[PDB]
Amino acid sequence: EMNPEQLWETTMDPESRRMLRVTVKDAIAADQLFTTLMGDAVEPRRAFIEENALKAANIDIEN
DNA sequence: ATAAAATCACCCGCACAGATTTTTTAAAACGCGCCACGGGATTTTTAAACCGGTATTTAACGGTGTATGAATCCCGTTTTATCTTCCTTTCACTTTCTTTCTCCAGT
Repeated sequence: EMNPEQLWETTMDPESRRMLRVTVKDAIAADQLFTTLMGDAVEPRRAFIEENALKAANIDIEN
């Protein structure tokens, strides 16, 4: 849906683009997270979705 | 360049039918041993053949009235003879990669 010049000047020009470089911090945690999210089991994924999304959003700090 | 008509891959949960894969179990087998059973040589007893005779019990024979066996006509069942096929295989050809041989401009 974008014109080529817009795409160039917004994403592909090395002088005016911003990107992210992917790095790995801890190997143990990453494997567990990948297994939980992309694995065949359903219950751990549902529990993880419920904990982070349904909860942990009603922040009771107000500061 | 305008019209007419078509086709396929993946993501997300859940329930179930079907296809491997271990795991357990009952049957078959092997080695060793002993005593239950059958062979051989005497005693004993009884099953059946044999004479009677008598008293029944069966089968062959002569009428009636059916039930069935061989023949005919079909249609689903299984065999056998008869076509096409995909993987194995090499193999001559082609292509593509690697090393070598010069040219050759520059100093």
